[PDB]
Amino acid sequence: MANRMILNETAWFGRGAVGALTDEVKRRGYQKALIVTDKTLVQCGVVAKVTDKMDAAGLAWAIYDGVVPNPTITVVKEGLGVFQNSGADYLIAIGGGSPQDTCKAIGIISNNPEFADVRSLEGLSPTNKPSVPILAIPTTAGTAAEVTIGYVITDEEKRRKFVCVDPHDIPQVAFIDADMMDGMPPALKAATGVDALTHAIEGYITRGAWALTDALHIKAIEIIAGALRGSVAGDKDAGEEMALGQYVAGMGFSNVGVGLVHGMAHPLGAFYNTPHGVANAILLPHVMRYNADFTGEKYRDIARVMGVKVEGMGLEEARNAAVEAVFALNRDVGIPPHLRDVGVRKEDIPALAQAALDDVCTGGNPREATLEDIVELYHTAWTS
Amino acid sequence: ANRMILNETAWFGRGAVGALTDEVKRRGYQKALIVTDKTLVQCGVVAKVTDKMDAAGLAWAIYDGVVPNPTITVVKEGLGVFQNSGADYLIAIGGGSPQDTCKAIGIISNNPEFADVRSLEGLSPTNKPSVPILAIPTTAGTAAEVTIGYVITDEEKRRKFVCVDPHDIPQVAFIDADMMDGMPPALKAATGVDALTHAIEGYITRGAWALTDALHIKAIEIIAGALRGSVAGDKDAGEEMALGQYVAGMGFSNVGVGLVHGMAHPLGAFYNTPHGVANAILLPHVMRYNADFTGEKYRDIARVMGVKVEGMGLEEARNAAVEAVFALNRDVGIPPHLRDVGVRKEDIPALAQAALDDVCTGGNPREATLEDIVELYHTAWTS
Ligand SMILES: Nc1ncnc2c1ncn2[C@@H]1O[C@H](COP(=O)(O)OP(=O)(O)OC[C@H]2O[C@@H](O)[C@H](O)[C@@H]2O)[C@@H](O)[C@H]1O
Ligand SMILES: Nc1ncnc2c1ncn2[C@@H]1O[C@H](COP(=O)(O)OP(=O)(O)OC[C@H]2O[C@@H](O)[C@H](O)[C@@H]2O)[C@@H](O)[C@H]1O
Ligand SMILES: COc1ccc(CC(N)=O)cc1OC
Ligand SMILES: COc1ccc(CC(N)=O)cc1OC
Ligand SMILES: [Fe+3]
Ligand SMILES: [Fe+3]
Repeated sequence: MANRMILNETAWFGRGAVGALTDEVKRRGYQKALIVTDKTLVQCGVVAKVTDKMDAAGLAWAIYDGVVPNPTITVVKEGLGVFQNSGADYLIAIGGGSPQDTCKAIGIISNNPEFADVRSLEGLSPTNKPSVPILAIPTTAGTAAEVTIGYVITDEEKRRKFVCVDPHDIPQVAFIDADMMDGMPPALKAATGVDALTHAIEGYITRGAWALTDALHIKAIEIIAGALRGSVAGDKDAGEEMALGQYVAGMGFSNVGVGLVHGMAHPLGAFYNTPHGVANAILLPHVMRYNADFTGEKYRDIARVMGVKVEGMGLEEARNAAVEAVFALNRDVGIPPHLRDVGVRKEDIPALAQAALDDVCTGGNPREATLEDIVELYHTAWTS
Repeated sequence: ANRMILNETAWFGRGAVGALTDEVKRRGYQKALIVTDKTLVQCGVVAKVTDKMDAAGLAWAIYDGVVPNPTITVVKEGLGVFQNSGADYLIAIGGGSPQDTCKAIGIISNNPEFADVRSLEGLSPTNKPSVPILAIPTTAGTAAEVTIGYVITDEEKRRKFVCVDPHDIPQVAFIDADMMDGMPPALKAATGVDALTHAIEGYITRGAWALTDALHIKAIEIIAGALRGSVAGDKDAGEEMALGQYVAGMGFSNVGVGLVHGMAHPLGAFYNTPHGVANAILLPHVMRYNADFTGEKYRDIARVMGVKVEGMGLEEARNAAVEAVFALNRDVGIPPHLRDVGVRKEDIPALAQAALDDVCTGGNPREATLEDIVELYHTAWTS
């Protein structure tokens, strides 16, 4: 009956926020960092924005940049290997979900060595010790990996993404700095932006929802719906709004759950390596329609903060307005409307529906999802 | 760039103290010193926690010497008990007074150079985190469980001083209306308007930004909605108040308050006035004073406080916001004038000077002069 909230003890918000990291490291007396990132962020000079400030304050660092989209067991093991031979006593996550989730796995397994197979971390990880201290710097807007107690690792052998949930993995400090995010191509702003929206909407209507998370989620929907078109077009101010809104969504959904969008999205990541945000975006409006009659008054709120005039609308009419508002936003930021558009195969749907039913996220969905329900949703989402 | 310090872990709702035994075992702590006051031992509130700790086999000693507006003496005495207790962590059970006493003890224990206590004033230059604190509020009230601030009374200099330190943040908060139900109506009323003050002052403070604005406006809405119900003794309203007071804490701790708290602290020092009653009497008068320096923010306050602001000009809505606060104060049975609770006309000059010097006053959106604070005390005083 009582509800738990895990949050960052310390976080810095706004352009220039990464400038606070050298001070926070010195006040905690940490000796050497392993920075967990990917190739693109080294090559575009984003990592250098941090390693330059660390050089100027005389703080030692090694780099692991082997992280691929939808990080694998292989990538976790390889990164853990580098951390142990680096002599580091803390971690700095620089990137979107992929590096930040890779970083959490490494930080957990280092101080809980019985999980070295990594796949045994799935579900409520029964870890005894806190993670290696993590300092988190997101470069997408965003997975909110910096504030959530969750991370998603791809099992190549079993061809599935598995969710690990553990209060021990919470970063010590987050640095939410739109300066780190500006380099996102439009399509990445669009995808990660609707991933943030999905978190906010799924979180708002999830079974575990209560007053505090409702307050956070509805605020994040308002910020994201307001700013995402601006940000994809390349507006400085909208990009900062998105940086905050994606985080506020994290503060909610981490603590209560999401639903069938994330459940149906994870198999698409496993099977095709589909960007998490694109899969969520295509699925979100179809799953909202499916969930509609099981969400009380909450679609009125979604539609209103998304710019629709809901006064004088009936409950069912407002529920349609909320779904149409999400279709419209997807059209406007250039996310295709059908799963076949991103190479999902008609024949896989049975195996996809089964993976979706078994995914941790699906138990939070407000309408109780059957195998045949998920099959029909994939089909409706696949073509017209 | 703006910083947010929050609880890493907190539990919300009736029964939330049921999670403590689990949280202590997962952190491997051996023995607690519970910091509380006599009333909370006598009303069986402390026993609700020590019973659950007995059943899980977790050791505890108790310090119950905390008085309202905790003193340097009380901090020193409590620190003495903690060192001779063999405890390795702290459990705060009470409102601001025990929770603030507990933070001082936890800080000074691991930063022994502050044993005089009064050297903690301002941004405490502490090197080491506090002794781990687990916080259980029994008032709907100070948000001591989530803020990086604590207020200690200096008897010798006759002033309350604010200590601000990220090292004092509790590890876990337990926000449990079950622990709060035993508040007499007048205590629910006072601590409830202290929460409102935090929310309103925090909303309009100089350091305010989007995230704290979002928290504060939600807390104003919850408190304005629930406080009448809670004081009358409604179970559900008491839980709403328990959440709303906390959400206010998540904001103001990180950005600041203003001239209400600045003017309230001297009234605590001079007369031992309950913090919530002083804030309540002052709040509407300081809002009127601040009105012309708060942009559009009083529209928002008035709207979430149940006023229809759509047809209203800016100045008309600013008045509606102030009248909404007067009405709520009247309704929960708070005396409406400072003279009613024994504030003396002759002290106002010394009161105004203490207010000008208080840390809280630098956050106020309108820059306050000595003469301004003098005039505010006078207008707040009249029978
Ligand atoms: N600022 C940036 N500028 C340009 N490219 C960037 C930037 N930040 C990241 N990228 C690139 O975007 C691509 C996607 O990066 P991810 O980290 O995979 O993206 P994100 O959506 O943040 O994370 C998805 C991952 O997180 C999990 O929640 C989810 O299930 C999935 O595993 C990569 O090529 C990465 O290098
Ligand atoms: N649940 C309760 N049931 C009964 N009595 C209670 C309860 N909670 C508190 N009390 C009693 O109410 C009185 C006031 O307690 P405080 O802790 O002083 O109340 P609060 O308003 O929470 O604390 C204010 C303090 O915090 C600082 O911010 C402020 O400067 C001031 O020192 C005391 O006698 C205390 O025992
Ligand atoms: C169960 O809640 C979660 C579901 C999915 C994720 C990964 C993500 N960012 O989408 C994290 C979670 O938090 C515990
Ligand atoms: C300067 O900020 C503060 C002003 C007042 C207090 C005490 C209170 N809660 O009434 C705490 C503060 O810091 C968190
Ligand atoms: Fe996601
Ligand atoms: Fe206060």
